[PDB]
Amino acid sequence: STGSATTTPIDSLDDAYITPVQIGTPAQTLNLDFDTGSSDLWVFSSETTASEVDGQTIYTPSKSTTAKLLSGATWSISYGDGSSSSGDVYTDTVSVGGLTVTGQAVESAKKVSSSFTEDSTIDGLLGLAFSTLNTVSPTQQKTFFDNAKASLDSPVFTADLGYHAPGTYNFGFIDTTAYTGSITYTAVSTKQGFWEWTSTGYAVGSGTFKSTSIDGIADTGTTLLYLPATVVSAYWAQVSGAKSSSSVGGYVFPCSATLPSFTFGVGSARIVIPGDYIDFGPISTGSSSCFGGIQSSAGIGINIFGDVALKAAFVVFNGATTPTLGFASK
Ligand SMILES: Fc1ccc(-c2cn3ccnc3nn2)cc1F
Ligand SMILES: Fc1ccc(-c2cn3ccnc3nn2)cc1F
Repeated sequence: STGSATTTPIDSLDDAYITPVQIGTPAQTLNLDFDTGSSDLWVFSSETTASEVDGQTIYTPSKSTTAKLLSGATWSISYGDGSSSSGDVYTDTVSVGGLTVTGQAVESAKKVSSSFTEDSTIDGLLGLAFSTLNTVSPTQQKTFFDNAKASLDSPVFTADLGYHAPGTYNFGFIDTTAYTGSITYTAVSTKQGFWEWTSTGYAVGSGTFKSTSIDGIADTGTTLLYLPATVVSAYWAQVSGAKSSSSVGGYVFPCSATLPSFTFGVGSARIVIPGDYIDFGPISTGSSSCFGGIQSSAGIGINIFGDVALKAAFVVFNGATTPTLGFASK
């Protein structure tokens, strides 16, 4: 089997991406944030604290004939950006782009943090990291991908995020028309439950490539590119007037700037992030100071190849017995 779903930026700056997901019988379609950095499928629901729902589409398990309460199961997750949610668990039929899993744990939110409430466009998350991170207690649950894997034509999914445009998540097959050149595969460590790999270095603009190991995770659920402070300082040094702002919370640059590209290494291959990909617009409405899409990972504790990096590539999440990552230009 296979699945293919379009993923769509939630706004004009690609601050996140949503992908429609069918849950229950009859189908309840919710727009979920596909997150290779977490491992919980959770949704706004009829159980969510009413004051914490503001525009989101909710899952109502009582209206699904295939929904079943997973007795005694609860979940609670906190994300790196400070956001959180918690609730109870159902199993139900979940379909993504034609690919169907029965008995998928659908984690129903009873509580969500303000950032989720204030995001009317995101109805929940669909985690695509390794199931070892799943927070359901007392019985850990499998991700959508884990459940689907055996049935897929190939135990893979691919992320093809668009720049200011829709893209695609595929399950079970590699669309050889969706990238240029070849896919370069690189080793993955699952020891922290992430799609963790080691980049072979970087370049700023037309600069020389710096060969250096950068361990990090491929995370569709993180918007920006977070890299070591050395690397990040070298990037923003090439932008006149760019500086790190403690008050804003990262590197900002004059909105009048033309940003240089940023290249990262995958083995001997190179993915080039165009400068435009690195502009996340005014820090506040009307400001001439813009927020940078490359930021320091110092204080996060891990380097994160988020959407800014991933959207420059066709990315293969190979869930074979020994997982790997593949990157191609496109
Ligand atoms: F510079 C940034 C711009 C947008 C986001 C951002 C992250 N999100 C996660 C779900 N919805 C989100 N919306 N926005 C983060 C940045 F650090
Ligand atoms: F602004 C931030 C953006 C991302 C993370 C963050 C940490 N993570 C650990 C594994 N997955 C993660 N995803 N995200 C933290 C931030 F403070």
